[PDB]
Amino acid sequence: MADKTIFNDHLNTNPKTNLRLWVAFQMMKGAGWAGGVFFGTLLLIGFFRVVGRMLPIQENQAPAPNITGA
Repeated sequence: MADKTIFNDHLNTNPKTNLRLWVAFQMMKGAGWAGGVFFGTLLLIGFFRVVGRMLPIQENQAPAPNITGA
């Protein structure tokens, strides 16, 4: 059912702007939440752990002696 913030596209009520503007509402915001929180973290750890897993090993000749802590 439509009624809240109802718009008008062509000649019908607004079945597109309704869901489409709602899907975009979280797609744009909701996408910046987990994207940066979840991915921003995964890339922060997965990237920090991989760099400290195949570089300080030879470059530092040490296995776990060196970690992220950044």
